[PDB]
Amino acid sequence: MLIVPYNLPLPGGVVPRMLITILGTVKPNANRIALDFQRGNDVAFHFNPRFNENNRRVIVCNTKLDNNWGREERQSVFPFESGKPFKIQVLVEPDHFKVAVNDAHLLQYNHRVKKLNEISKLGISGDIDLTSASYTMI
Ligand SMILES: CO[C@@H]1O[C@H](CO)[C@H](O)[C@H](OC(=O)c2ccc(C)cc2)[C@@H]1OC(=O)c1ccc(F)cc1[N+](=O)[O-]
Ligand SMILES: [Cl-]
Repeated sequence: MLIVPYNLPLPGGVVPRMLITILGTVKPNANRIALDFQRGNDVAFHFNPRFNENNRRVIVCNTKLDNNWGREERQSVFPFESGKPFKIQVLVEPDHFKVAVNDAHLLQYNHRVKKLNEISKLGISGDIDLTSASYTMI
């Protein structure tokens, strides 16, 4: 297993048609997972499955600019289960990140950070065993 938190460099940033694939297994009794697409210290796209927010499961997405979190986007569809292997695919498209989990479309997140070619790292953290993190141009 990869060491978590894990930093995957994204050389020259992201671009439409870049597909990022994360394979891992949720820990038993997980509380949270995060994918952070970073532009330096800014987080262009935070994808945050929360396993227990007031005894509900939700995905929170947001952007962090100059150390401040913005307006959350929430998705109640929650495909992750404690103990189970998952695949997250993040396809960069011209206006959004498009996320599929286990081959099913989950959500899209509109680009708030405009300089896609400066979003040069993906941080992967939280309550998983991380199997692999990779990208390809489709
Ligand atoms: C106001 O709270 C923040 O909201 C931000 C989004 O607007 C971020 O999600 C930030 O997340 C982390 O800092 C974070 C996320 C994942 C990891 C592995 C490490 C760090 C933080 O969330 C929690 O503290 C939070 C609040 C209530 C919750 F039930 C669950 C969470 N949470 O998952 O962090
Ligand atoms: Cl920008």
